[PDB]
Amino acid sequence: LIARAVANETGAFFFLINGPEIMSKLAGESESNLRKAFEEAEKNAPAIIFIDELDAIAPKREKTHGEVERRIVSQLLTLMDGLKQRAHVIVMAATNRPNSIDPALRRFGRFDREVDIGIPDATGRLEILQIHTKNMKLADDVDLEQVANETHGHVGADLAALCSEAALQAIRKKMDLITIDAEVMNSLAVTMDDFRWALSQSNPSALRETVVEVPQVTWEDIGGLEDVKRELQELVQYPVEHPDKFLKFGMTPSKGVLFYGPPGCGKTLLAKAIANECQANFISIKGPELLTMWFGESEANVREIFDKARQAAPCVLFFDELDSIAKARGGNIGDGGGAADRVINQILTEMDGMSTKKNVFIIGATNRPDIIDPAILRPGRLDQLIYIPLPDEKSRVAILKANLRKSPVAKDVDLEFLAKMTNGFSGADLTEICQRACKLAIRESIESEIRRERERQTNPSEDDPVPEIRRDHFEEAMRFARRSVSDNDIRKYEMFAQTLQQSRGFGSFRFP
Amino acid sequence: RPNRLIVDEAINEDNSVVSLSQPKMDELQLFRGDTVLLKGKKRREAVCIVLSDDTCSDEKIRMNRVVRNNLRVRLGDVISIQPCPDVKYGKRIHVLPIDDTVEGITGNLFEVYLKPYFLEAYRPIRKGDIFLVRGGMRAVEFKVVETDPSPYCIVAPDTVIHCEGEPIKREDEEESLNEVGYDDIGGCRKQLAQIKEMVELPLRHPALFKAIGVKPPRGILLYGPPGTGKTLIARAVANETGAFFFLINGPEIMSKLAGESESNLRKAFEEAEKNAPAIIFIDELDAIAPKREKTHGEVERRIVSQLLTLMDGLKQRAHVIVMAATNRPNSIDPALRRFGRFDREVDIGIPDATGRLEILQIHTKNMKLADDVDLEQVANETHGHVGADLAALCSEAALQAIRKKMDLITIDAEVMNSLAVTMDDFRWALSQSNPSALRETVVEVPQVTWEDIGGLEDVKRELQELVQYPVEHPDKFLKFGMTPSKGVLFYGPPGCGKTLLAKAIANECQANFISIKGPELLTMWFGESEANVREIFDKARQAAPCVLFFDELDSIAKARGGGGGAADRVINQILTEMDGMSTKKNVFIIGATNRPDIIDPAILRPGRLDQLIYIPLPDEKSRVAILKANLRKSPVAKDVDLEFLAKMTNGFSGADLTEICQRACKLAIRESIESEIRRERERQTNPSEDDPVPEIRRDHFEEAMRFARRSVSDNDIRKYEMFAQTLQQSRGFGSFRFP
Repeated sequence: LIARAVANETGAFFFLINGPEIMSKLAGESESNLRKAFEEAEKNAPAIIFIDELDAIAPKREKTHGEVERRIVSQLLTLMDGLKQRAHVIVMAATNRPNSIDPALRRFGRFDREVDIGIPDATGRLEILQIHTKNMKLADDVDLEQVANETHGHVGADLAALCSEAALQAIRKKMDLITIDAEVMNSLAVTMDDFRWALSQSNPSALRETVVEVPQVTWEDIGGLEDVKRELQELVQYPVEHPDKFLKFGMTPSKGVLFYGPPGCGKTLLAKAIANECQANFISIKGPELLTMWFGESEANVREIFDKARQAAPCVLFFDELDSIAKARGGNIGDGGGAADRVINQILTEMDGMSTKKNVFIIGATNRPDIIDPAILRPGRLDQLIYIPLPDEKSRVAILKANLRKSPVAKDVDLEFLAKMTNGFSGADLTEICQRACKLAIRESIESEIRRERERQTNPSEDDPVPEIRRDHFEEAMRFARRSVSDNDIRKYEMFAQTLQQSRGFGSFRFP
Repeated sequence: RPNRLIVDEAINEDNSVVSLSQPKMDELQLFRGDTVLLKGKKRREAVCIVLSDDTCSDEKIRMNRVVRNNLRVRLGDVISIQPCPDVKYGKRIHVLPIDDTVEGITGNLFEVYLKPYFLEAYRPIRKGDIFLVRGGMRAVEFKVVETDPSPYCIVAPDTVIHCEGEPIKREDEEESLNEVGYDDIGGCRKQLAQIKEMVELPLRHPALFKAIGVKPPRGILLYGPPGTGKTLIARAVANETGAFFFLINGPEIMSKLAGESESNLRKAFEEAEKNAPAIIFIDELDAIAPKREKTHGEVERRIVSQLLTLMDGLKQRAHVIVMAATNRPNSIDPALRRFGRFDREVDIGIPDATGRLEILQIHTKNMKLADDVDLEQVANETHGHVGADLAALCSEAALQAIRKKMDLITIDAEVMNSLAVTMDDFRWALSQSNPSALRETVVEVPQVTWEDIGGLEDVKRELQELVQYPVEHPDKFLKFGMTPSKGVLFYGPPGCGKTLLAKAIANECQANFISIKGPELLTMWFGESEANVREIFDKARQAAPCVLFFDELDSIAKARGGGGGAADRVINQILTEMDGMSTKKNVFIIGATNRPDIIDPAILRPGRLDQLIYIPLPDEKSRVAILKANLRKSPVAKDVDLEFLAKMTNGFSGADLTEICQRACKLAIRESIESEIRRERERQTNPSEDDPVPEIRRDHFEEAMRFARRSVSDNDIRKYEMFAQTLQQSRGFGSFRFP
């Protein structure tokens, strides 16, 4: 669609080469078809030759077993090289991944410009839904924003299928009741019922794909930590907002930072917030992914990750648990080996090879800064160490408000008081309290609905019993509230930070 | 016009019964037994008895395939329903067999087929109607070429029921009942409904879809173990929708010479194009287009590319749906699963006990089974049987009966009808079964209920809140803006009903239940096949709503010692799959572990098995319920006081109570066998009855309690209680009151 739209809007002649179609033809006929396509593009220049499923024609040389396949790949390379004489003919080609095709095609003069379409974000999904529902008559009930937010893992073909499924659900509903009359279609409409049913029946095709998008988190979602906000700004926003200042003062922007602190205190929230403030893409590498690379010895994939971060820049590449592999080896005492491991070694290799001009910022997070490999805290690496402590009262209030944003909460509740009485609670604990309150409210609502329906059953002869989460709901939820971070863990983190700070003497330094 | 009604699938198998929804006969003013002359296409009339039912929709009329065919209508069509009081009885009806259906049956065809039909059953018969009599083990079609009070008559004992020989030739516009239909398919009612909803609109209303201008389903990939009748499903869908059916056989295509295979594929797609709307079924798709790695020759890749090209070119073909059969989604080239290709998918899977019973009824439909057989018992005992396996089992039972008859003794139909299969034959066939899907993962709604495990009311409430509420009240969760919990972790002494609890909660929500035992996790760990975890979750995703149960999450931790950390490859993959699990899908993860201490902490984080539920040893009421459930299928003397037995079994796990019940049952069996041996020995020594032990007596339970052991020591209970108390003590802040 992108290639055809570009050709149509620029007025260029569009020629489509389907890889499977080329490979379907007998030996020699594939070469003839490729040559004829390129000749036709030459004749109608300016032209765009779009090769769909390029990996079908020219996969990795290992995947090309037959001699005719290699001959076809060589013919494609020859045509790409001969483009030099072919006046203003551009060849676009679709592929699943850059490594899916023969590397010889990615050389200069051949497919050298590359664009990663990737997966649409919530805004992108909303745009796609609006495009595919343009003709569709939709009831005022449907808000495509909610569908876009809920359609994670969809690519656009998935969204088109979802819209078609909703339309067909509506048509099925209105078909048994009733060449076909367009008045029925105008009357026909789709509601959130149809769209939610389609969402339930939809099978996203890009759930495994890495998410690369600007996070919707903001500094308000995590109050307090103003000093951490300032440090993150200086380390991410300034190099991208004011490269001129860094050039003038001749400083190299820091490549990354390492968050350390109690679990579930908002390190991920902080990384997403700083990515959002700079409107930079955010890539999250969770601890399970690092452990998957370590167990499977797939540390090569680390390179791919960084490529992704390089491809979508400026970026905040976030490693949720850098100590995950260290813990998996024992961590506190570990095995007989040292702190170095294959996956973290590859991370260091990629960080060293990162061009600072690309504005890709690495943020590591760890609840065990002691067991992190020291080689990653060196200059030119995650040199800065930032302590993310347990949220303070203002931070707790902000976290509670952020959690209770999609939940209708009675004005009677004093979130300020609740935050006041939750000293020592991590953000995870506050989220647990809010979820418990929502659980109690939902249970009360369902029980009241059951009682009402039973009353109707016993008496054939309506308002929401509980439309909001009430003061009593939170009071009950606080009974199950627990502090996941004990005072001993806080002491450990405070001792680590104090050890780091004590070495920072020489503060009584003054020029003469 | 009230007479307009939509044809629908029948429940009752009678060929002259049309069911109607309860609020509709009154509107049309019927009498639950009145003769109604339904009108269909081609100016076809069929007179039938109108029954009543609840499941039927107000505007829907349930019709069996025979009445549908003689009315020249299909499911979803519109027919005119109106009473036919002028249905007076008749004197002579000239029925005649169809040539095809009696091609090899010799006999009277009356007192065997036409007599049991119409006997004590006043079936209204219209001239030209074709009715099916399923007797012996054939299904004979009989066409009424003449009735004395034409066109409609009622068969009565005072009727000639005249018939002759010379079977007539089936006319062009007659769809032989031997053709596959939805009634010929069992064990995939859910998947069959999915496929029907997918393909009915594009096929039943092609031009309406074209003017519609919305994307139709192009490729439907039915996977599941072989023998589940996927070809049967496709053929039935094509027949019931009137769509042209073209069968492409993978091996047949690959057998042809290079180029001839391409020509065959192209010609198949062209033929489907011509006779649109059409269904192209590609049986054994993996044969044509396996994983590219499996494909070696140039011709193989060329034929795969040709198939992809045809699938992509479907866009210009008039309402042609391509269905393909495969063992697993990964068995075929990934390029086939792209959009514009086999993007729609259905997992037929192995049938469940209900599905197995449906299949057995379908395959024994013609069989003149003895009254002794209860197909429910066979369906319950045929675990691991695909539809093909059950067909083979029914065939083997019939062959056993035929062999016995031949030993007692082109063939007379009377003895064939007399020939009856008994539960002895079915059990013999079950012994010589060799099911083909014993190792396939079982995905079904468990039959366990909360009654099988009494007590644990708080655990019942938690499980309900965590599983039933999100699937039964999504609106509430949306309103309150809560994300349903992804899963829970049961912990407690072994054999205390954790599996029972998971199965019970799955049953209450009528959700599929997938059990992953500790040996499976250890197999993935030892073989380093943790990738299989993904497949498991995929399966669970395919069967949503589902309760994915991990019986021993600590199995790998135990296998490692219970020097490294708690992380391991298999549990790491479980974490990865759980994180990538969309909460919109109602897949609920339940983990069970006798050793919560050695469980990887990463699994207990929010967004994972965050809730920890302690399943203690059964209390007295739970013990009574466990004893009752264990002995449900065992004849137990009324003298036994299960309440007293539960009272005296404090500290016993559910496994211990099951052991006691099994010990008593085995003692009773031993006593029965010894008494029978003694009785036959006496008969031999004194040739010269009643069951010596018809039930498990109280003495048997008293003897069994001698060997009764407490599998869970007080120290283990202390450990679990200490764990629970450590969890609880952290949950302070109870004295929190808003100002």
